[PDB]
Amino acid sequence: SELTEEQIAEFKDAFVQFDKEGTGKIATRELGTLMRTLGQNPTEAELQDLIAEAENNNNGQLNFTEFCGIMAKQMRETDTEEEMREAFKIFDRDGDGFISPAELRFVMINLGEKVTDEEIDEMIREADFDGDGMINYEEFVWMISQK
Ligand SMILES: [Ca+2]
Ligand SMILES: [Ca+2]
Ligand SMILES: [Ca+2]
Repeated sequence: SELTEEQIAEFKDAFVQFDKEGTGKIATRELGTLMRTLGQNPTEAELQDLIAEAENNNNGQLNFTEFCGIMAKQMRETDTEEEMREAFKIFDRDGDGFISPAELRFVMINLGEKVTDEEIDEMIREADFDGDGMINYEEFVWMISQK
């Protein structure tokens, strides 16, 4: 995910709003209702996809990480360069200023995106034009913009 401070507290607030059980979780059936409560607006099919999935993958309750996770993929609708730089620091395991195939999978797995060293390697080559096997704030911004 890559939500700012205000954004995080925004959906996080609307998240606790639908948690009377005190389980820090929100019913997947209330997901669509929560979206309406938020500036979001997922397509009918979309809601039916994530809800049905979480219905047999999370019993009947959803987690902050679950909701946020989606909100993240949804927020991607904005290719703002700002949110990219922030994601650059988070992704880049090191402070050198570059990302390597190793660091790529390491992060993708942290977020929740299951990927192999093969598929991710190609993704790097796509954003890597200088051909060096490393990513810079520029090559990163581009590949994540399409994410
Ligand atoms: Ca709950
Ligand atoms: Ca690094
Ligand atoms: Ca490069």
